[PDB]
Amino acid sequence: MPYWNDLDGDSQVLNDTDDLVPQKINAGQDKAVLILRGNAWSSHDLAATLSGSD
Amino acid sequence: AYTKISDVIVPELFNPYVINTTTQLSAFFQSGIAATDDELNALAKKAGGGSTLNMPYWNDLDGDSQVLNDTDDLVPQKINAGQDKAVLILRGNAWSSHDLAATLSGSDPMQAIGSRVAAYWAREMQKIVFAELAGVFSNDDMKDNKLDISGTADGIYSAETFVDASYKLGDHESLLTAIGMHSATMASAVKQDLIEFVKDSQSGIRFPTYMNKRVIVDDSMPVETLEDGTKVFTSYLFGAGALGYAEGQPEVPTETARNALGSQDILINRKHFVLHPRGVKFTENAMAGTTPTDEELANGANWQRVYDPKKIRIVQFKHRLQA
Amino acid sequence: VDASYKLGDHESLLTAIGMHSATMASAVKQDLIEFVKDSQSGIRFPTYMNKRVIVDDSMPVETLEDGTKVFTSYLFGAGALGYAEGQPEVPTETARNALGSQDILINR
Amino acid sequence: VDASYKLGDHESLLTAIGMHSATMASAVKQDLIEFVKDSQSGIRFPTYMNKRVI
Repeated sequence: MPYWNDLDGDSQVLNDTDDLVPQKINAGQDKAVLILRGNAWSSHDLAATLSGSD
Repeated sequence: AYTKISDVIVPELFNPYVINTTTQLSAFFQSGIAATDDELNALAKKAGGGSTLNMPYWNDLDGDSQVLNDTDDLVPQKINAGQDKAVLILRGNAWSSHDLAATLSGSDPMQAIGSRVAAYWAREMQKIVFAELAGVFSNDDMKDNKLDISGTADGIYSAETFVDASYKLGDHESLLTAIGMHSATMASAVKQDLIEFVKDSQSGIRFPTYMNKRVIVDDSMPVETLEDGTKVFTSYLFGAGALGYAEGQPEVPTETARNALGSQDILINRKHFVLHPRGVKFTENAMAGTTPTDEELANGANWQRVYDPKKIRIVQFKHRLQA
Repeated sequence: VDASYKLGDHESLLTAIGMHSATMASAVKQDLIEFVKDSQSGIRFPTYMNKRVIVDDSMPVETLEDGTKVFTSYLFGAGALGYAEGQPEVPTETARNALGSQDILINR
Repeated sequence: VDASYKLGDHESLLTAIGMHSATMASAVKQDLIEFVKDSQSGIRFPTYMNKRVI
């Protein structure tokens, strides 16, 4: 899980002494869970033919 | 390490796409001007620390046209277009993230990253102009003829005070197109009034519409607090058609550079543009710099107008909400 | 509108609304809540203001004294949250059995 | 509205509406029940709201 936070842009100014720099902002964890699911069909010929012709 | 017309950095084939994409994704437009005349593309060529430029009215007019006869010959002639001084501003930044955001967008962002930056400067223009007007037009005694209030205990902003504020220009009409709004107000409105969701034409989907005018939603509005429950809102009414702006151009529009000790790289833009109402004149006082001034300092005080009354063209009214 | 401010740094980012049936009963009882066919293609989704609403009866519910009902109705319209596919192998299998006479499908 | 939402989960499943004559008399008096040729072709059938009425 990275944060790119889209564009992010802002202003500053162009002056005699200074120069722009991008930002960083306190990168933390990221936190997620990959999950696993799946099941069967109680079907008789139920699903196949009962669902129809084709 | 990829196609990356930015990290293989073709400055051509890129920058014009950027600016154009900015113009016709952004809105406004219109409302204000789009693709201002060569005049301002000329005085936009390259100038220096102002003040700004002039920037005529447009036209010429007169009064009288005297009684031409024998003698008392013509008189070549009278004017009344002298100044309207304004600001030229300079902006820019890098891109926040690494090449992480840049090509995280994808492989060949010939369009993509361009669209990105474009939408960005769109929002920019939005904020700068909006805060600019708000900083100046309302606070002085010179503009008072363009503001209405009521706004004590009596009024809902529906169907009527909209008429008054609409006609506070008594000569000119059907010059109202855009309408500035605070969210809560349009909430009251979409409750009571008929404000209507209309895809206008071809193509694209869509915007809200009150009447005949194309409304502009904005987050930032000055909001006061008076005792007893009251909240007074601004929501400028202009849709003049228009304001104006000209770009100019800096040096080195886009520069691809990286770093070493850390893992990053940086993209940069730094464009100049010139935008302001005409409209009031920008004086020089109480400001550091330069140039530009600032956001704040571009607001807080010290502007001065000369026309006066008509062909400004903007109005505001502070109305009580729906109580 | 208050909660519509409540997005911390954000306003005018809203998208949808989570809801329970009773509230939207109050809604389409009183207010204008629009029947919108806008997005393509079909009819339709209930629309409060420029925005879809996701309605399902399964929600939380509270109970106070005086037998009164607090409702939840998440208001987010973030745009967005996210999910990435991933895949196993053997997307779909065909199989049958001996004693109990059928054939079954599985996907996972 | 109440009877309409007595199904709290499911909605936009209401299409036909059964009616007694006297009721729709009261309705066409007060309410907006509106005569609409709708499908193509043929004319026509009453309508309360998007629902066809019977």
